[PDB]
Amino acid sequence: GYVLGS
Amino acid sequence: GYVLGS
Amino acid sequence: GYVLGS
Amino acid sequence: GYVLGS
Amino acid sequence: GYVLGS
Amino acid sequence: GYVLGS
Amino acid sequence: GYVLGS
Amino acid sequence: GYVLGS
Amino acid sequence: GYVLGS
Amino acid sequence: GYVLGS
Amino acid sequence: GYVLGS
Amino acid sequence: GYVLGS
Repeated sequence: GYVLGS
Repeated sequence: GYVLGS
Repeated sequence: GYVLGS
Repeated sequence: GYVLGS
Repeated sequence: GYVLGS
Repeated sequence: GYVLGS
Repeated sequence: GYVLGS
Repeated sequence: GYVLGS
Repeated sequence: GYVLGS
Repeated sequence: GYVLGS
Repeated sequence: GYVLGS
Repeated sequence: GYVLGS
């Protein structure tokens, strides 16, 4: 998985 | 906006 | 909060 | 792997 | 806080 | 923004 | 390896 | 896993 | 604090 | 920002 | 090796 | 593992 805050 | 990927 | 399983 | 965020 | 499983 | 990768 | 952040 | 604060 | 498993 | 890698 | 930071 | 403070 991944996450980009903005 | 934020981006979530799984 | 958030959760990505994979 | 899984990802948890709070 | 956060957690990355791998 | 921050970036998380697993 | 896993990653924990607080 | 990895983390970029900004 | 933080922890890197590997 | 800081960078963590495992 | 593992890395702990406080 | 590695850590870059900034």
